[PDB]
Amino acid sequence: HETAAQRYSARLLQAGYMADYLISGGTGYVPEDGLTAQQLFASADGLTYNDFLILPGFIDFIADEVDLTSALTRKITLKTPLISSPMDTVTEADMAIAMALMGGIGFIHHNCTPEFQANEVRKVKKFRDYPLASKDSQKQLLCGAAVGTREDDKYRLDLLTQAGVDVIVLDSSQGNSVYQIAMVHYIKQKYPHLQVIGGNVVTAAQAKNLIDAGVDGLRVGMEVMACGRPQGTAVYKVAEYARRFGVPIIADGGIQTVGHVVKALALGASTVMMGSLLAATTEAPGSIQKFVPYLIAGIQHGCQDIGARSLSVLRSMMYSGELKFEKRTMSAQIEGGVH
Amino acid sequence: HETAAQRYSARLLQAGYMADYLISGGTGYVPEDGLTAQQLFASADGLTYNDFLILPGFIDFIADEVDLTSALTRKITLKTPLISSPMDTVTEADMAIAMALMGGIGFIHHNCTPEFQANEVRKVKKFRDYPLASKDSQKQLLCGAAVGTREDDKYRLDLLTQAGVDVIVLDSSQGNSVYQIAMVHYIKQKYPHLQVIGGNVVTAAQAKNLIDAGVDGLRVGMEVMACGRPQGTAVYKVAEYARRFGVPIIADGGIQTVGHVVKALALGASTVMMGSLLAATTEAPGSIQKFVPYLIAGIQHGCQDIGARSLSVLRSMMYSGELKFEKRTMSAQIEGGVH
Amino acid sequence: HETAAQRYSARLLQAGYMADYLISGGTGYVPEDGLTAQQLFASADGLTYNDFLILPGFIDFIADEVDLTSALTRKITLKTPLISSPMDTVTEADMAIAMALMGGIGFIHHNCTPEFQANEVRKVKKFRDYPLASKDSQKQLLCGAAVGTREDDKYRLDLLTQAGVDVIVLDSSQGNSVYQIAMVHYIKQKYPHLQVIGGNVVTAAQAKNLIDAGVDGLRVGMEVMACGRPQGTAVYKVAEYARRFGVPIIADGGIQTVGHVVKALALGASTVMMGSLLAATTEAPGSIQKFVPYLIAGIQHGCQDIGARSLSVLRSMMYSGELKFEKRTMSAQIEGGVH
Amino acid sequence: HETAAQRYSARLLQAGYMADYLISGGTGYVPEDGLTAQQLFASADGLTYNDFLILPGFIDFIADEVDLTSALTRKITLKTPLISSPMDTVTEADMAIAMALMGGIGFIHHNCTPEFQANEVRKVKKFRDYPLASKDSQKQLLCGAAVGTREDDKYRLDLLTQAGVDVIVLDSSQGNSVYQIAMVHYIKQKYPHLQVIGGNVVTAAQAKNLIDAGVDGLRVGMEVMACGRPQGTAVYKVAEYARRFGVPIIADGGIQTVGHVVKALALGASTVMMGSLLAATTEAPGSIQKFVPYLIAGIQHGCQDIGARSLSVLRSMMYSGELKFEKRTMSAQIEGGVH
Amino acid sequence: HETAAQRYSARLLQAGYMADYLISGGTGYVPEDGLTAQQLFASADGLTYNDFLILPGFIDFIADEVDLTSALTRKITLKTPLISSPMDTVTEADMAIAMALMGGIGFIHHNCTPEFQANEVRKVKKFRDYPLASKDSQKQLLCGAAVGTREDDKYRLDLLTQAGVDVIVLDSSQGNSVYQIAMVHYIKQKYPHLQVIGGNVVTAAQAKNLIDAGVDGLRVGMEVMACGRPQGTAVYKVAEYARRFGVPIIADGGIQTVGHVVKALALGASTVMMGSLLAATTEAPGSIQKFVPYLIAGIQHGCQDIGARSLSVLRSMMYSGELKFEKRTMSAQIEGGVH
Amino acid sequence: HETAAQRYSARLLQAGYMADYLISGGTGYVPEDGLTAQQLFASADGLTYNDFLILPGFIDFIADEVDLTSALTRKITLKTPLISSPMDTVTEADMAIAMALMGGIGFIHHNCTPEFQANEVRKVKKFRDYPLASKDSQKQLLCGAAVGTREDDKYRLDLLTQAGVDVIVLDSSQGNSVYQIAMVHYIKQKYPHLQVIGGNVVTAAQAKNLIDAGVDGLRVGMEVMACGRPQGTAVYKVAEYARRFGVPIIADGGIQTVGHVVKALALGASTVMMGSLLAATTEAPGSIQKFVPYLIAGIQHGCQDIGARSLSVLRSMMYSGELKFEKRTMSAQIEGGVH
Repeated sequence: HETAAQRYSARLLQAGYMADYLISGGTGYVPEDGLTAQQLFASADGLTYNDFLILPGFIDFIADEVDLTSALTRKITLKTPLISSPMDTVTEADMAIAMALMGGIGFIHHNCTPEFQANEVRKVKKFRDYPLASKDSQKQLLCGAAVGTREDDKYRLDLLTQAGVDVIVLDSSQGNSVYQIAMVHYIKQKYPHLQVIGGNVVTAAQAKNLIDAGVDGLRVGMEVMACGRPQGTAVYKVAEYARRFGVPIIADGGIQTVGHVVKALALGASTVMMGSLLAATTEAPGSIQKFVPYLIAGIQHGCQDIGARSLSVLRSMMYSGELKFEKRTMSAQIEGGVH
Repeated sequence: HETAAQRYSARLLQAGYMADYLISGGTGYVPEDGLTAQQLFASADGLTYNDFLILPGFIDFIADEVDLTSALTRKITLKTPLISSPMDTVTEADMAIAMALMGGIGFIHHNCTPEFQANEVRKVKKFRDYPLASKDSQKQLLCGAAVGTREDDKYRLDLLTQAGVDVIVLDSSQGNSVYQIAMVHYIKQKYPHLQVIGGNVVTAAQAKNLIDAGVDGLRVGMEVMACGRPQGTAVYKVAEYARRFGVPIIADGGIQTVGHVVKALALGASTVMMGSLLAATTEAPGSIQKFVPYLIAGIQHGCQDIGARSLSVLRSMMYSGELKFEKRTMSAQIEGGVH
Repeated sequence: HETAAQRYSARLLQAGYMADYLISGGTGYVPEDGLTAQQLFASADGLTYNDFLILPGFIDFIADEVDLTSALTRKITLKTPLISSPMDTVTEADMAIAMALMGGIGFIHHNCTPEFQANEVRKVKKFRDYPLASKDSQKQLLCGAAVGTREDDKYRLDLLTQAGVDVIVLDSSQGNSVYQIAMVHYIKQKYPHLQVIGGNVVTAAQAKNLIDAGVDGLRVGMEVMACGRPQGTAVYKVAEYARRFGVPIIADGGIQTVGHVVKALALGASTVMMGSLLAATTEAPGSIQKFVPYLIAGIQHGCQDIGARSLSVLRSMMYSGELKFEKRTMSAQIEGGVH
Repeated sequence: HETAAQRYSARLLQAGYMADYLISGGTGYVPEDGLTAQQLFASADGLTYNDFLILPGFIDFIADEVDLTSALTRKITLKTPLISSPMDTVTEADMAIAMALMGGIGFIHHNCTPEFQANEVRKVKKFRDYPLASKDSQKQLLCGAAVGTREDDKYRLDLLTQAGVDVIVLDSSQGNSVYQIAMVHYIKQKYPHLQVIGGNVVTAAQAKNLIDAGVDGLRVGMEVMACGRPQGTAVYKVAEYARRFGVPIIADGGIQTVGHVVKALALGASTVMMGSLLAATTEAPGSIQKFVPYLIAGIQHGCQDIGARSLSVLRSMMYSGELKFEKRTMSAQIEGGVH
Repeated sequence: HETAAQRYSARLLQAGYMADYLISGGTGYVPEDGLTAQQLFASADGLTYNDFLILPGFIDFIADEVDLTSALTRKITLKTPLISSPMDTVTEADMAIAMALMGGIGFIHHNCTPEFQANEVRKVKKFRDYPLASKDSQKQLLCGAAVGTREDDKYRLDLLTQAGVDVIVLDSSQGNSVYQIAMVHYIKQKYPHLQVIGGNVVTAAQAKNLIDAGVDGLRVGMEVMACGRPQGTAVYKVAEYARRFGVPIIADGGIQTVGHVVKALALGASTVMMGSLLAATTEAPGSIQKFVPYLIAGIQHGCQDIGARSLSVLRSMMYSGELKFEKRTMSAQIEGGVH
Repeated sequence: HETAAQRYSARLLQAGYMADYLISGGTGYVPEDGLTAQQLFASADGLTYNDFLILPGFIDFIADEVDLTSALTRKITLKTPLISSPMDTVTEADMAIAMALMGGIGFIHHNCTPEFQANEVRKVKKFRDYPLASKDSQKQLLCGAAVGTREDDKYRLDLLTQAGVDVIVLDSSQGNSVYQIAMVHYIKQKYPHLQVIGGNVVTAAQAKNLIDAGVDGLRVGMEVMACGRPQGTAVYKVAEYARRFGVPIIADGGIQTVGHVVKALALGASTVMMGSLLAATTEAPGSIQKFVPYLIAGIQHGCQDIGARSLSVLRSMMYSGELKFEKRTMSAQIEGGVH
């Protein structure tokens, strides 16, 4: 990507404003200020999205020009980073249709008899004011489904395959298990065309065992539980590990505002799974058709303030140390407003 | 114990999925992530159970298979890590019977005349769904008693011995005293069969003076006081010291949820003393027969998410640096939910 | 400036109270205590004004003697460090007149048609019990105006120039942009007499691109948002960078009490922009004639307790390491009272 | 003082419980645990009494045996460390009498015409069930007075001297001034028998200039203010400096509970100034004859749990690194209860 | 592997020397002492083999029992970790025969015409008092060859293949190049049975680009060059990275004593390349038949003092933090003798 | 510049070896290893060229393709980074001619009468197998001269100007003085075409006062003087400061090997001043015509091992954190050979 110094110096040639080029080429000096993402997380304290800010960059573009295309899996790409969660309160076929037309995807839930989930998937597949639409090679909408890791889910998975599903999410609170790895190996052997998203993970050790099982995406996220992780740290650690293998990450939970979506995206999650913010809308079992454009314009203004032309540019600035972060103690969270 | 890498690589031989064994045997690489318990407490800030999480491991077993057996003293072992506190609001003979039948123990309180405590102990000793029962070599239920460190407690201790008590807890807010050490020396000389649990302690220096007096367990825990400690740090520091001598630790207080029971256990307590969660049940001066199965099933799901087959396996993963921890800033405690 | 040791030892000659002068001249020993401003901000945690205290110095002067003169820009200086913000709820001509008579300045807002702003500026320009008054070389009051970075603002800027405006603030939430830099270059070329204040900035990289565009002052300050900074850290970092070039800084927002005004001043802001504390007074679209003397007397008592004779002396003690700071954990913020 | 290892090992000879003496003499091995007071304050964060705990020691004595004698100045010593503050709401002659009879002292306030303060002082001076009574060489009660640092206070000081006052407190919010140093020099020249307590101070630099002026004690303590300090850090820093010169410290403010009194004493204050806890009692313009015995019994239980036989022993354990401290994060303050 | 605590506690059952097992299973306490390999290299200073010592362990076995088997590549394993370097001064066919019979391997040099190297390889391939012999599946000796990364080396590689070579080393001072990656891709495509060892590398970034090109081993090593690395740091950093992919490391250069062989092996090299210690022997263009038994017996006494039964056990103790290290300042190297 | 990841991934498209591009653009993962130049010098220890190594990169080009063009001043650029020092033992006109023909420059010494230096300058100015030749706008060779900061040097400077000198070096051991700043102001006012190189400096404060005087280059460098600096730290600190203003730096002294030239160049010196290595050659008062090509091929092989296509690309990789460094402890300096 073109760094802020390169973009500034290149556009300073557009009016009447040597040896500097011979000193260090395009790396034409910026004052050192703020932490890199590596320096922010190189400490014992686990961070949530409220504990840090992204520092503003250099703006050379209109916010409506910001590209939001992102990877869901190794083979599937969306035009918008927004996914509707596989919750029974959220995603059935009308919600999955709404999401796919907008350029996201929905994962249909599995608090269903197996034929009912297959019917809702079939209904999404058989469905010019939607430019961004999530469509397959046959121009049908993209559909996700949820599956458990019990034995009877091997039958549910066949019906979802006959319904023409594009991507499966393995639904578990702790995805790093013999049961889920046995399921990923089964799906890859029996359905070699089908994309699988692994479990829930919060550490790079969990992501390793699932990436080694041949999974294509990962879902990051985890009062009385004793296990878990702070969600900003979990998204950053799992994404930094999985990025070594070209596996995309889904940030799931801890998301309440546009600011949390821009932070999750900036930390390496390629897509964000809206859990409840969608619930309580016209489609769930406002209107999506009216509310996702609001989120999308929010993400584009966020990327514009950061000075990133694209979400892949944003993640490339984060891993290279160009994007800078600051930690907020509680009084700094209070003076912005959070609680 | 078999580490997560050893368990993963061993079970990966059960399907069709060299040189790696010659490079480093069974320790076949896990990504570095999270703090060890030594690294978590190697800082000035004292921690309570709310200030940290245990990071999830690798699951290769059913939660109902998890072994909860633990040491109360050098010679007494329970099938469940749960104890009823020696509070007058909590533990008389019917509470101690219900605890022992469930595979815990109760310590009968001493805010009563010496003959009344001896009568309640006699009642426990003389007493279908009970596989786990805490019984002595004569098949009678195990009973604990509380005793003070005044001179007249030397008479109370005789009556508790004639009633056939199995273990004594010396009940004091600051157990590191000439008065308590004189009492432990007296109990050991006069009753060489009787097991003693020392005081309250929160530092390894206090633990030394009582382990040197010949005590068989320690109780860990401590506005008008000025001195004390954060309970997560106190349990770890005293348990790491007492583990050098094979002395078990009881974690007492700061416990409110199943998550705090799993954390106290993971930090090196052998047993947890339910203080008030038992109060306001049918057995106290809900039902113990139904509530401690709920705690037990909760502890077993906690150990399953951690990837530990047993509580002694769990403590062995903690002292070896395999079990990993993350610190939570207040915002991260809030986004999980605590207050 | 004369350090506390130099002033103490000088005044100790005024009553009957060698070789120490030969040991180290006038720097005659003070105990080490507190952090320097560099040591306070040399950490990952971003601070607001609630997170720190200034430590008290040596008092050798009356508070009513403290000099409050400060720079607004490279060429404009005020007798009071206080500015009324360019908000539609705050600053029209009667507010700007009251501010200028009191020895501050007002920036008239621009949520109005270009002729209305030019009329309110003309009204300020055409207007012995005001010693402090902010006047130009023709003895007319000083007036500020706000302007955006759209193309049609090039016409508004002409009408504000015909009205005789003294300084322009470029009004943007993120001032580091091609659009704002193009505007500063336009103002400098077309109106070489006109002073310009740049945008909003919170990092030294932003301040660099605007100082390089030729700006005469900077405005520091920034839930949906994801971008931002803690205001104490932002004022310090941007002022430390701009101070290398002789460019003054305006602290804008995070200001609520006289204590926050003295802290913002002590960290390198040369002027503070009262945003809402002025709103809900007789001048806005109490009385400014009575309230800003209360602020002024409060700032003078603050500088007296700190032991600084002047605000330029105060900033010179801060950059030299003589002025000392202490960080407050939340409990210490509660010990003073803040929420 | 005899350390915990010396006390333990010596008392272990009193029942049937070489080479160790030849290895390390009287040092007997104690496990490393907790911070020293020097290590606790070796960080940027200023601490209140709520931010830390003292760790419990070894007990070999009854709490009723704990000695509370302490220095008020270089020449005056009390049998109890409690002082009534020089507030108009708190200390007139009947309050000062009750305090002196209980073994503290009262400082009479100066929101008085000079003759009225002199009359209340005269009334205290002219006044076996009080063993601890604070009396002078003529067996009259000790009385303190407050004085300001204006010119007309030189007349007030004469009347307080003719009334027979024992000790003067110079009443100012920022004691490190030419005005206060000129007053201390005047009192020492004109009344060479009279003991003076200096100002308010919170740094060792302020303490130096007043100790150099010839003051006999210091008062430590300090929303419109901007400058000040966290009270636990202020008491430790000023007491560590003043200890070098044999000057005692009064801790003033931040005191609410018996626990804050034991912490302020343990951090090196010689005396604590009860500010409002005395207000709203029968003596102020409960009963002091009943309330300060409750404070005294509380301080003695605090020292007993700490294992210190005397307040001078408590301070010697703190400066030698034997007394240990732990920092409380907010969640640990919550689990003990503070807000 | 069985840790020192597990082996000690297991063998303590073999003579007459509970609850400890319930406290932490087999991890029955060892004092903390020395750095882990991760903690040794977690610092800015790069180390040679002289700058550190391995700390001694627990001995439960005879040195003659220590297993020295190790991986050369993903598919080739030797019974001795010793290799003769591809230097013109060292390795022709009689040196390669002596090495292979002893259970090492020799790499024949390439500072000769292609037919001469092919003839020396053919001579090795056509050749019970050698138990350890390095033989292929047809019972011929194993032979290595060196090849460059020029175009004409594609012809040399064919003649070495017709001579029946088992493993190729790509000979370059800086192996991370388009030229070497193009060569590895060519060898893999044209000779899919042939094992390749990559270049020289000293950083994990170089190791990545060659492991991604499909290489089967790596060579680690690098007065007037400006590029390079300290060899102890280079062996550890590249081995920790390559261990993630099951790729073995050859340590090349800086090896002068048996102590340096045991250190290189302990830091994660699978094999060590004797460079000059073999030169000036009967085999080079002493006797290899007598000198490599001296090295082998020295490596076995080194592993015995470390307490490792095998070299794969040794590397597993290093990556798990059971093996401990200490750094040496120059005076500590002098008191052992190194110069 | 194209980073190693961008160059590797771009050339991996040139044979048959998506979604990774959507994760983070072109910055497609490299392992973390080695210090950045900022991290190397962010410690108290001052370094010379022997104390560190540059870690090797990725090679995609031939060494003979490496561009050595560099800035001498703001307006003068050489085709080779080599300068002959202004020493009487080194640089008179035949040495300055030899240097300029090779594409460096010589600075003629001034331990001679003003007319002799002017004659040697005139001789250089009046003078196709030299492609790299350093020539002016009139195709005459470039010549430097040395001048002092005494008053009579104002006459020497006129004769050097009439002789047609291109660049002046102000020759002083400590360049930060009123005498040198007065001289730079004089040269700029009287000869506005003439380029000046400032003194000697080793700190950014010295470089500031000379860069503010209007100097165009700087000379970095400084047995029993007690002032000075380690030359690696001095070159890095002065170059990092002067790079903010586009002022080139000359590394002078500490240079003995081609490895020291590549290190000085990599740390931000744009040119290196060969001091003695040139002395003892045919031109001084081997042959330059034969010895600088050797140095040039050495610098090109150094840049090739580093993976930098140009010296401006090399400095760009250094300031961006792509170029990595390791610190050699003294025994690692012995492992390579240095003494």
